[PDB]
Amino acid sequence: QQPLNEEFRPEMLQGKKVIVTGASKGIGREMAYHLAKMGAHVVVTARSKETLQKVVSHCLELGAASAHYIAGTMEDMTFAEQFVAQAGKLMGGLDMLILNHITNTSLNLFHDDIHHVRKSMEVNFLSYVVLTVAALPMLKQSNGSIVVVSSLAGKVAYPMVAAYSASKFALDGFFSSIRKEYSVSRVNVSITLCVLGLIDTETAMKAVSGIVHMQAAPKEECALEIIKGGALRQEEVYYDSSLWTTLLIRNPSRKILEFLYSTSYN
Amino acid sequence: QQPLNEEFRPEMLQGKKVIVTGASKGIGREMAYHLAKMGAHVVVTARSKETLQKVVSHCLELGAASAHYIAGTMEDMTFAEQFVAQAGKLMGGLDMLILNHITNTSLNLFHDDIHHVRKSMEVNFLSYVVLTVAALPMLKQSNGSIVVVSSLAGKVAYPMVAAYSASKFALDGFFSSIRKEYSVSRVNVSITLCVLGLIDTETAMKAVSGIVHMQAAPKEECALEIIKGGALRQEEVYYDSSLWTTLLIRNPSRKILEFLYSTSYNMDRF
Amino acid sequence: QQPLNEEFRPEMLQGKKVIVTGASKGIGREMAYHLAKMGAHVVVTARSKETLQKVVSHCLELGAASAHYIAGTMEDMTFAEQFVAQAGKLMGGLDMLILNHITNTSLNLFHDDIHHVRKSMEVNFLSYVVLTVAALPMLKQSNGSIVVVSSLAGKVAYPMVAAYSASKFALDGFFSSIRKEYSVSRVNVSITLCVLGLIDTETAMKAVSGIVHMQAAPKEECALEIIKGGALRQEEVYYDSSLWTTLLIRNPSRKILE
Amino acid sequence: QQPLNEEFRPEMLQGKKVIVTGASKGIGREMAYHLAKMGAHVVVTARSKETLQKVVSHCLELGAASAHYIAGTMEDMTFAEQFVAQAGKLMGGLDMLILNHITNTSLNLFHDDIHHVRKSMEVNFLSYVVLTVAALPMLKQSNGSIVVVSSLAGKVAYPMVAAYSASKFALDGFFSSIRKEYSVSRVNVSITLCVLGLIDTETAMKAVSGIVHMQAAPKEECALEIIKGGALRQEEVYYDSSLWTTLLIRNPSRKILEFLYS
Ligand SMILES: NC(=O)C1=CN([C@@H]2O[C@H](COP(=O)(O)OP(=O)(O)OC[C@H]3O[C@@H](n4cnc5c(N)ncnc54)[C@H](OP(=O)(O)O)[C@@H]3O)[C@@H](O)[C@H]2O)C=CC1
Ligand SMILES: NC(=O)C1=CN([C@@H]2O[C@H](COP(=O)(O)OP(=O)(O)OC[C@H]3O[C@@H](n4cnc5c(N)ncnc54)[C@H](OP(=O)(O)O)[C@@H]3O)[C@@H](O)[C@H]2O)C=CC1
Ligand SMILES: NC(=O)C1=CN([C@@H]2O[C@H](COP(=O)(O)OP(=O)(O)OC[C@H]3O[C@@H](n4cnc5c(N)ncnc54)[C@H](OP(=O)(O)O)[C@@H]3O)[C@@H](O)[C@H]2O)C=CC1
Ligand SMILES: NC(=O)C1=CN([C@@H]2O[C@H](COP(=O)(O)OP(=O)(O)OC[C@H]3O[C@@H](n4cnc5c(N)ncnc54)[C@H](OP(=O)(O)O)[C@@H]3O)[C@@H](O)[C@H]2O)C=CC1
Ligand SMILES: O=C(N1CCC(c2cnc[nH]2)CC1)N1CCCc2ccccc21
Ligand SMILES: O=C(N1CCC(c2cnc[nH]2)CC1)N1CCCc2ccccc21
Ligand SMILES: O=C(N1CCC(c2cnc[nH]2)CC1)N1CCCc2ccccc21
Ligand SMILES: O=C(N1CCC(c2cnc[nH]2)CC1)N1CCCc2ccccc21
Repeated sequence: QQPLNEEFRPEMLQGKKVIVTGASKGIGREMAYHLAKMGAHVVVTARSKETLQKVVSHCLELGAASAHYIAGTMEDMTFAEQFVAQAGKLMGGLDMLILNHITNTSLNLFHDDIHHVRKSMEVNFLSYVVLTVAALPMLKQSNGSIVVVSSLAGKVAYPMVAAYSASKFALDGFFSSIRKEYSVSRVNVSITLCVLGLIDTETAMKAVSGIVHMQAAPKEECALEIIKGGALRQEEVYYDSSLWTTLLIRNPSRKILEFLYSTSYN
Repeated sequence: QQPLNEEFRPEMLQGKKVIVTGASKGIGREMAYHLAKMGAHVVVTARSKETLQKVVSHCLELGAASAHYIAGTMEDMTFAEQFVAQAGKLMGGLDMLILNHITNTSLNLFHDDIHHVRKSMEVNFLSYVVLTVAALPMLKQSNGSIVVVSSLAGKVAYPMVAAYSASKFALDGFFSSIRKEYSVSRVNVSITLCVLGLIDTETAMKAVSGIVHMQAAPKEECALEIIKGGALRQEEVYYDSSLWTTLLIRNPSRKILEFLYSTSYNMDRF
Repeated sequence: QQPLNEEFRPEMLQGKKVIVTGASKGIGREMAYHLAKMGAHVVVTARSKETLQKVVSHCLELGAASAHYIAGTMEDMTFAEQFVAQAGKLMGGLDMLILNHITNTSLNLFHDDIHHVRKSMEVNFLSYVVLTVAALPMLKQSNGSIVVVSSLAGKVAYPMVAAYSASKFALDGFFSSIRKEYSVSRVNVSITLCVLGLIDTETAMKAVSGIVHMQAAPKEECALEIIKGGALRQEEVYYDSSLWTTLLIRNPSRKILE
Repeated sequence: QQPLNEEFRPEMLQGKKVIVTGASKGIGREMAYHLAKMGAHVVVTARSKETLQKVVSHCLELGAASAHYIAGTMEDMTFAEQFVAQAGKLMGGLDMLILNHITNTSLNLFHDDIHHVRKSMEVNFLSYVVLTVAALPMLKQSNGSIVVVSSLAGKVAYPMVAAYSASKFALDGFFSSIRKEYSVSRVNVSITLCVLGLIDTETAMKAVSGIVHMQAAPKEECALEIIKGGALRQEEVYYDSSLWTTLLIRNPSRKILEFLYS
């Protein structure tokens, strides 16, 4: 996909119909707040209505054109399928789909917890695919954008996050493949893979305390960069405190192997 | 993990107890056959007893210490877990677990077929975790190996294989992560990820279109390279018809970042 | 340095005062011609004046704002220094200094030939530094550009071209270093390093015939790319017929370290 | 080239005939002392006649098989070629040529110091090619090694060190190209390009005093690591206070293109 070769302006999100999953707290909540100041229409989701309501309250206050919430579990594919239709109904269409939610996880050595491995695949990966299917028709109509929020754990290998790593790796695998398919089918829907480092969210901070020690980037700026990358139709976003990360994490060998062997099949 | 700074010898496998999954045809059958010539104890699986039967008979003719099949679907996690116990009880241990099977896949544009995405994750990824879990106590005992058969599509993106790539990518993320865990937990179980290009299997050959077919590597040499790599406790195995593809498949950047972030944690909790 | 975040328009060169070295044949000549159709002011150089006269006369025909030549050898450091002032006098200033000349080289195993090492260093590197110094005050006034023509042999190691590789490597070491200095000194003169693969020029084609089996990119498209990089104030320009080259050539580790 | 698939042992240098340039002070002096401890024959050179004699007397005390000095400037290409001939006569051959000297450099922005650019190139790079040419016949006879001491400034770009960087970059371009040439023409002479970060030499410590810098690595260990690399026939040696710095130094892309073009 070709990104919009121009500078980001907040006016790009004005009146834009956006979905934010995992938006009751952390990066999701921060993304909804950014989209509210921009005068966008937001539909937010998580399981907890109480925390979701509070987010909506601040969204309307901040100046969202409209702000709504729908609670449910991304463990349930029916909910996922329905939420998109419901969200679409409320905004009267869809421009951007931000897939951000993840199953609750902890830094632990993997032993025998297949239930968790399965849950991670269903919530962190499978549900993103169901949400993409439900939203693709509306996105085609608006020449919209799919925004996939991933991690450095979905580009390189880390211990204590095997089930998580696997789910995030699958997002790259799937989404990077449909991006190639959208190019050939001439489907004008952009796909942004967001590769994030450690962010100062309540959840991350509690999980990493004592176990891991490294700088945690601000969630406010993290969210803006995810929205920026999405609006500019960038294939990939890299966000982290360190700057070796950013530069080293890109894979030119991968892009050759992809391109210099793309035009080698009819 | 730290590998074996020795050259491969066919006797490294003599009398070794190996499970070969998806071994009734293609690369699996070839691995079973190679292990048979090496005089290994072999247990093979697929869903089809008819085809598994032919592989077993040929394995004994080729010189295997022993050869047995157990039929079932890796769609079923109860079969997967039981299969390992039974296989290991039959051989009186396990030194090598070769995870090769996949669900039937073809080249197509993704078309809202969530079922195919879920099946790919269950058969190609989850069944692999179930097998590993089930087999680790035995592999810890013999200071054994886990061999995970992957694809170029499990490292780089390609159209027509979304569901398939997602499962292959998921194998890299999970097994590469657990490998790092085995190093800190001092678990002497090697993990090998095999990155394969186009191989001349009846399945791959029916799937692909055009002159691309003549750029396929032999299944027999491929099966041998996987065995070799696995025996030498190598982290990754690259096998392609092209030398330039094997050079582009490496990721020194990833390996550096993995080493840099290794110092960022205190393991003294688990 | 910060490059121009816009698309290349031939207009960027209209009435711009440009020096092109080694402009009698090959890529240098092709650059003189491109700047001519773009309506630039060109002052060309090489040793052969009869060949240069042809170049100047064709530059005027193509639409140059003005076209002149000053013949000499870049072996003569006095010439190099004086040529810049003379060129700058003829145009009444300088916008772009394109450094393209090289001493004649061949594909040969190294044994003994110190002469060719010293000659390559003086002509392919030392003269470039003398011309830079001499053109610096003019370029600082115009917030101009320095364009350095290098090769793959100046980024990676090849046999048969040791003396030439050494000079090209030196060019990277030199110009990349002072570029950093210009940024910290707020010197708004840009530096463009051009890394070129094999190009179908007469001289290179004879040099590699029956020695190196490789496809050659065209000199016309090559020269244009050099001008674009310079005009767009890019730090580096990569140009070769192979695309495996173009992507692997950048060095994130060097950037991190920098 | 094929590096030695061996573990470095000090015994590898016992009775070897080694040249060390820039051996009156710094890293070069430390390499002489290390080679002395290893029981090697050493021929040292730099301009400082009095200091070189003191180094030689120390080398003899440390256990060198033999130790000699030849004072002169590497600006003089005649001295460079005449130095190898004499060094060869003093030891009765040559097993390793350690090219370590540089002309004196300070951290300064570039203005119009073409004298410093030309001098840096003559001393830091040209005398190295000249020394190489003279030593090659003896090195071909012993299947010997050429050890070229470079810097991080000879791989990446830093301000204040323009003339130095170019000369260091030139060494890489030349020696790496002759390394390909020797590998194909079957010349069993190894070429080690050493890439050093900041080292605690008086010259460098004085040179960076007015700027904020990383921890300087110890000269004694650096010198030994230059010898192990050379002794082991390694193409490149990286030495720095930081592992991070050393991991970032390797260029796997160039290694690939190099292959692609061969
Ligand atoms: N924070 C960091 O350091 C990093 C974060 N990331 C990525 O950023 C994203 C957001 O992470 P972060 O902001 O830290 O996460 P948070 O834990 O702060 O928020 C997660 C959100 O997902 C919701 N959620 C949890 N379980 C479910 C479920 N079963 N169904 C639906 N919604 C659910 C939560 O609400 P509720 O519990 O109410 O359902 C919450 O709104 C993730 O994709 C993560 O992988 C990547 C790298 C680093
Ligand atoms: N051929 C190629 O070009 C490449 C192959 N690979 C990898 O090598 C492996 C084998 O590929 P290849 O030899 O080509 O494949 P084949 O199709 O020849 O073999 C697949 C095997 O898996 C078995 N199988 C199928 N479905 C199931 C199931 N539900 N449960 C258990 N076993 C099952 C099949 O037997 P049955 O139908 O009786 O169950 C058969 O033995 C895979 O991991 C593949 O991804 C990777 C890259 C390229
Ligand atoms: N062609 C290729 O494949 C590649 C070319 N390059 C670079 O492109 C540049 C030009 O190459 P190309 O156009 O191919 O070469 P050409 O030999 O065709 O042109 C070289 C030019 O330099 C002039 N020149 C030669 N010697 C001297 C001298 N002693 N003093 C002054 N001028 C001199 C020549 O004219 P005269 O004899 O009249 O003085 C001629 O104008 C060089 O920097 C080269 O490294 C880089 C990579 C590959
Ligand atoms: N120190 C550091 O941080 C780093 C050092 N290096 C490399 O290590 C090498 C030496 O470093 P270092 O030991 O720090 O430098 P020093 O200044 O301590 O030593 C340089 C040596 O060269 C000699 N020398 C100076 N001028 C001449 C000349 N005209 N002709 C012949 N010999 C001369 C000096 O002795 P005398 O003055 O008596 O002639 C001296 O022994 C160089 O290759 C340098 O690039 C690379 C990276 C970092
Ligand atoms: O994204 C994470 N995680 C994994 C899951 C947890 C989480 C992520 N978002 C909310 N919780 C903790 C941090 N990463 C990626 C960036 C830093 C990190 C360092 C060590 C281990 C894991 C991680
Ligand atoms: O691993 C594969 N596959 C994917 C699925 C098919 C398959 C894999 N195993 C048996 N059949 C064909 C080859 N790869 C690797 C090389 C050939 C190929 C060409 C296009 C897309 C993907 C792939
Ligand atoms: O730049 C060159 N050269 C070296 C000098 C010669 C030359 C350059 N310009 C005129 N003649 C031939 C090409 N290179 C770099 C690009 C390809 C190449 C392949 C094999 C040998 C040398 C070279
Ligand atoms: O080798 C150097 N230099 C350049 C020449 C000087 C020198 C080196 N050895 C003796 N003197 C000072 C430091 N280096 C290498 C270490 C890092 C560095 C960072 C910024 C500038 C220069 C340098």
